[PDB]
Amino acid sequence: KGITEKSGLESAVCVTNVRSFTSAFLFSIEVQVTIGFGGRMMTEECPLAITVL
Amino acid sequence: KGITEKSGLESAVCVTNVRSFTSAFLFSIEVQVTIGFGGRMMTEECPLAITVL
Repeated sequence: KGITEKSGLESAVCVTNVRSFTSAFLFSIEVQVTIGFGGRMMTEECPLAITVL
Repeated sequence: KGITEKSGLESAVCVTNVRSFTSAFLFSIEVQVTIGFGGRMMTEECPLAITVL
């Protein structure tokens, strides 16, 4: 849905705005050091992600 | 882009919303004391920024 920008859909995703390993290794930074940049919320759905948090 | 007519998503620079030395200083305060203000985020476009982080 980003190859073609027509969708713009982020209603059904496990962990928003994580798209690559670079982003994952910047999100983990935002969660460990209590920075919390917050362009990447954790929606409530996938409980495995919540366990990992 | 402020001068021009079309925005073009600001072309997704190394670090969002840094326009001047004052903005960089504010961003540093945001990113160290763990304020994590969460308006001036950090993408992964350039890995040197991640190294600095």
